[PDB]
Amino acid sequence: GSSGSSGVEPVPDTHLRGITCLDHENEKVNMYCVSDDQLICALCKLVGRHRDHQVASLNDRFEKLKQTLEMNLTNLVKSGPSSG
Ligand SMILES: [Zn+2]
Ligand SMILES: [Zn+2]
Repeated sequence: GSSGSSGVEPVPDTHLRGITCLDHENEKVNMYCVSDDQLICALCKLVGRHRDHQVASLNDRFEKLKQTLEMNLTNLVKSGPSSG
């Protein structure tokens, strides 16, 4: 077998040069919900509460045509001792 350990790095202070989604601070809202009258992203319409909602696509020319599943990552995390 094998043994390995690791920690985690703090998210980089995102600049104000790119508006993201509320729930998802990574996906750039590329859609807009009519019923909810609120800008949403792909993840919001994919699995988000807007699963079967009526959104009005923005980008005329479909960009994301093909769709596949991305390999999921499995990591660990647990706080330990410390001093000052
Ligand atoms: Zn979203
Ligand atoms: Zn909605």
